[PDB]
Amino acid sequence: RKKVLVLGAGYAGLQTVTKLQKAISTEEAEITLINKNEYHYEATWLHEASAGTLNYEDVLYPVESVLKKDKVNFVQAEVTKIDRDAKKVETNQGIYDFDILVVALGFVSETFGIEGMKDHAFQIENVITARELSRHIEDKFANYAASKEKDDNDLSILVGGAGFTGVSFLGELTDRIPELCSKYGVDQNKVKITCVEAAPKMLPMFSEELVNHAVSYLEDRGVEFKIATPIVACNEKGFVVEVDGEKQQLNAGTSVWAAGVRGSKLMEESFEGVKRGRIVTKQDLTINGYDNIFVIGDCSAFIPAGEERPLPTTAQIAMQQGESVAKNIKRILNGESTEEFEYVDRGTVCSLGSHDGVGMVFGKPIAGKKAAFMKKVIDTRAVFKIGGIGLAFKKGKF
Ligand SMILES: Cc1cc2nc3c(=O)[nH]c(=O)nc-3n(C[C@H](O)[C@H](O)[C@H](O)COP(=O)(O)OP(=O)(O)OC[C@H]3O[C@@H](n4cnc5c(N)ncnc54)[C@H](O)[C@@H]3O)c2cc1C
Repeated sequence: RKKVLVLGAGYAGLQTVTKLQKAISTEEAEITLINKNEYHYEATWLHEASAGTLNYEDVLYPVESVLKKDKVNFVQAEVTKIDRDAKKVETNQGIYDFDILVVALGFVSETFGIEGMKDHAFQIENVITARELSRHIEDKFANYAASKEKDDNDLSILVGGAGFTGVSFLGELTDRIPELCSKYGVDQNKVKITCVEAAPKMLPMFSEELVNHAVSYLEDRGVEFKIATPIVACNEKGFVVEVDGEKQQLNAGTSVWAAGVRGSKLMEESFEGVKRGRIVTKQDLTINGYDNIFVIGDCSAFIPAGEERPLPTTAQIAMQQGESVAKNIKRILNGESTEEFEYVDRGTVCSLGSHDGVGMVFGKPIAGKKAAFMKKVIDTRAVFKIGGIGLAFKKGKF
């Protein structure tokens, strides 16, 4: 009975387990799933939980509810060390041995060595960061309303990055901010929402026509964009940016970083050839020198056969990688060879509030209500693909 140890119960990790548990026999292998929290959270919905347009409990479900418990041991613990050669994983709740390992430990914020960006800004990482940020935003409207002398800077919000995560967040803020203005007695004209992006283009994965749609939607709803503008620091007051190479202080009571992510810090400590918590895997999703270790999700850099650059970090690729790993573990267990991973680009949608969005679905571009609808299908399909129709019914977007 070989030991299959899965690290992380995210999109990649939990998908590997819920597929594998259907395939193997109790005599074939023993599965162990280690996760920090008792729940699985929908990281792709953290823009809503962070803005406060959704209750945090709606973006998560208990891990054990989708497990076949005669085949999987759920361990709630934090992975502290991974010994690739000794075949051991240390946690705050004990050491666990392995025959096969699946590293699916996800991502964390990456601030590109920008001084004060982790300390003085709120990140978009998990349910705990989301809860802290939505409460902070509302507390700023509440404290503003409470003060006799009103500082309109308490209501100024800075968002670092105009990519997928940045735009999704701005979209939720445009639904939330009017509601808080009305509740706390504030005029919307006093609220300032500024998106700063160092790159020369916003949402670089989409057409100019789709980006023009996103920009017009957010600009009409009070967002100002400062693109191709580097963020050289973050302090108590807000961000320090360069404009024509001249440092300028931008003030804001809330500074949110959404411009970069990296794989788990455990990656550099545990494996060789790691660049910002990502490891370039072999085509079957194993790592160089270890036919018994798989690294998937945001901890991986899968370069497709014909190409040179790795595919981007997404929950879509993560889930597809987990389905691959589950089949290849069964093949390994039965003395068979592994098959290569082939990513199927079904397209995606960046939300723009509750009733809008920009995306590519079936290879054709989509916007507005059709995008909002398809975003609910993609989000509900991801609950379905891990836990089935009942969980999709209970926790989906329909
Ligand atoms: C707001 C937002 C919107 C996004 N929208 C999209 C979208 O529309 N489509 C899309 O495809 N992608 C989207 N993404 C990207 C997507 O969320 C990630 O690529 C995805 O989360 C990667 O899944 P994963 O399994 O690798 O990691 P994760 O989702 O990060 O899960 C890792 C799990 O491991 C646990 N863990 C981490 N470290 C430890 C440790 N040391 N010990 C134990 N447990 C640990 C975590 O608690 C978590 O349960 C978005 C991301 C964000 C933040």
